This record gives sequence, structure tokens and C-alpha cells, in this order.
Amino acid sequence: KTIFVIVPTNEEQVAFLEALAKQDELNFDWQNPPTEPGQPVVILIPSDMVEWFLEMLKAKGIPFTVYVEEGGS
Amino acid sequence: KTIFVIVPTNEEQVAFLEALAKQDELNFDWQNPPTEPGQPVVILIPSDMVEWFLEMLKAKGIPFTVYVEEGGS
Repeated sequence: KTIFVIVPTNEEQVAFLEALAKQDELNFDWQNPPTEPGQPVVILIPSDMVEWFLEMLKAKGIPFTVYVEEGGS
Repeated sequence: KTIFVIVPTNEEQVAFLEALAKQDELNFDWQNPPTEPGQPVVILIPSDMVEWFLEMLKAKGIPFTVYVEEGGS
């Protein structure tokens, strides 16, 4: 599992993330919900979805930072 | 700067983490509150406070894992 810390810059991106969090089939683990622009959103992402999510965030212009376990897989 | 995914295993450890989260300390950034045993609690802290923060959790026998920045947008 990789951690993404997302910080949406506007309401469109907050809305995209709320919609996305409705999709249980992605198997994403949302640690807190999106709220407002500039409020960080923490998600634990299965390894096999990180590339999909990178490109998705990249395509939507959504700022983020990725975190991995210290000395892990 | 650095993330801890902390998982309290009894109500005593949940209560301990609730007491910390109650202190509004700058840059100790709790992303979700403690709830119940077995539920992850995620915090973002300055990386220069990792060494003492993990020793404390260890001293207390509270399971955790550390996640470090790997990159971003």
C-alpha cells in the first residue's frame, strides 16, 4: 500500500474526489474525506493501482505527494 | 514531512492517542481521529521529530508504520 496525500485546489477537484471515494471497487482506503480546497486528503492505495492513480491525478491537475514505507517493498 | 500510520490494539491505547490529538500542536497533523481498537490513525509530523515520536509509540507498545516522502506532482 502506497499513501497519497492529495490537496485539491478548487471545488471541481473536491467533487471529483468525493465521487471517486464512492467507488468501493477501486479498493482505495480513504483515511479522511475531501472537504474544501486546500484541505489535505489521505488515501492508502493498493500497489497495483498507484500508476493508474498517478496518471488520473496528473490528468486532473490535482496536486499530491506520495509516501512509501521506510525501507519497504 | 513524515507519516505514521498508528494502530491502537486496545481502548487504553485509543484513549492515549485521543489525549495527544486533543493538543493542538503546530505541524503535528492528525488526519483522522482515533475511534476504536484496530482502526488506523494517521498523522503527519515534521521529519526531524520522527526519532522521538516512534520511540514514544514503541515505549507504549503501540503498533505503527512510518511512511516517507517518495515524490509528488
